Amino acid sequence: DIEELETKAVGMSNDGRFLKFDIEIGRGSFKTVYKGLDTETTVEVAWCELQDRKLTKSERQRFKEEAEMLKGLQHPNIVRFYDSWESTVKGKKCIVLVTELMTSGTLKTYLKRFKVMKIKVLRSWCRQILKGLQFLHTRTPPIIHRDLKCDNIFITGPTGSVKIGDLGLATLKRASFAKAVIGTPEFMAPEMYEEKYDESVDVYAFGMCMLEMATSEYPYSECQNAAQIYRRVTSGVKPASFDKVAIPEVKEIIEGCIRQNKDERYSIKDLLNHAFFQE
Ligand SMILES: COc1ccc(OC)c2[nH]c(=O)c(CCNC(=O)c3ccccc3I)cc12
Repeated sequence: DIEELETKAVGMSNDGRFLKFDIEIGRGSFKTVYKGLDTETTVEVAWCELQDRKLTKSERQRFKEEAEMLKGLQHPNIVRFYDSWESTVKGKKCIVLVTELMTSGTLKTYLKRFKVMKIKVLRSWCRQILKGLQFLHTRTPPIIHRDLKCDNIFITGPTGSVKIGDLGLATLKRASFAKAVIGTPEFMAPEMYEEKYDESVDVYAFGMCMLEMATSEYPYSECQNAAQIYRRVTSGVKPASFDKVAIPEVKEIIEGCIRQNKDERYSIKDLLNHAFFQE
């Protein structure tokens, strides 16, 4: 039986396999994450509650389909996905995901704490992300992340590896939607503003992640809103921070990755083959 010495169980999956605990693990955007338990296995999981929002019919179906496909997936540099379903308690409805639990939190958090990365760490972590992306891209059908950022790359441990999270949630990003000016303005790949993407959207995102890691700032901080950024991205204007990359080989890789024309970008295969990533 579950002892509730400090923490009460406050929710369950339909079959009661998964339990939610009233310990919040983290908050970001349109989700809160709780400590959970897989009672089959006695293994702690993340109980992620996505903000109550009305989804369109298409969004609901895209998501349930993509979720299914995540279910079996196991790779060192991917955060495992277990299940998801609609949930309510009192007056609040939400989507729950149960996933592997990453208690060391995000790359973003780390980069906020440690503003100078060692080349060795940048090399090894960027490589892991690429292995992750390559695993996704080679599923059947291929899984494209579509919203990769430091905010959804997770560290296993201060000296551990990284794992890509946020799998499948891009389906609920309203990339083509008008949106409120709040928080730091975001960019995306040129073609992604109109959702005409393929695997190369992840390459662009990867390059921007690498840039952020190398410079320790979010690209395009010189812009006040996402409209300004849009105009730059879709006109080939790089973020100021590009010019602050100290190390020639890193700058080259980033440059290969963040090209305006998606067809001109490095492939993942290229990148894993590159001297920089070949020790
Ligand atoms: C969401 O915000 C946080 C803030 C802080 C965290 O740790 C301090 C988090 N740890 C997690 O395991 C998680 C959940 C990780 N799981 C995933 O990202 C994931 C993986 C596959 C499919 C879907 C997903 I919301 C979130 C988290």
